[PDB]
Amino acid sequence: YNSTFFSTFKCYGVCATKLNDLCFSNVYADSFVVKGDDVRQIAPGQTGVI
Amino acid sequence: YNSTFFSTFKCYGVCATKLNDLCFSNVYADSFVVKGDDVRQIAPGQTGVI
Ligand SMILES: CCCCC/C=C\C/C=C\CCCCCCCC(=O)O
Ligand SMILES: CCCCC/C=C\C/C=C\CCCCCCCC(=O)O
Ligand SMILES: *[C@@H]1O[C@H](CO)[C@@H](O)[C@H](O)[C@H]1NC(C)=O
Ligand SMILES: *[C@@H]1O[C@H](CO)[C@@H](O)[C@H](O)[C@H]1NC(C)=O
Repeated sequence: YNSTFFSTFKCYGVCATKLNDLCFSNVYADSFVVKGDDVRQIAPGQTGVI
Repeated sequence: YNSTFFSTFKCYGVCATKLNDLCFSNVYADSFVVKGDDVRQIAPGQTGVI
């Protein structure tokens, strides 16, 4: 909360206000770099080049 | 996919992933120019000058 600030943060299947009260089973992190217009394509139902 | 890139692309009444599987009846294209803050008003159920 003092260092890193996110322009997009969106959660699917779970309320964002309850992430502090849960425990998670199989956690994986995928990393990549896109341009600014292509961030809207990282979503469950989407079309486009990405 | 090599030339034109869209800042917004949103579809209503259909999932975007199925546009390659369908065939469309009465296609019309409406063209105009707005400013950056007025793009959010091209949606059903909006208020604003546009
Ligand atoms: C020029 C008129 C085309 C009429 C097509 C009619 C129905 C098909 C609907 C949508 C597909 C074409 C729209 C462009 C979508 C760009 C997708 C992308 O690149 O991210
Ligand atoms: C200080 C006045 C308080 C008014 C609140 C009273 C009722 C609320 C109903 C509508 C408020 C709309 C606020 C302006 C919206 C601008 C719409 C636009 O142009 O895109
Ligand atoms: C948060 O960042 C500032 C930046 O210098 C730092 O001084 C502060 O100690 C940090 N907070 C904590 C709890 O470490
Ligand atoms: C896409 O655009 C580039 C731009 O130089 C071009 O070289 C390439 O041939 C285009 N793709 C196709 C399939 O024509």
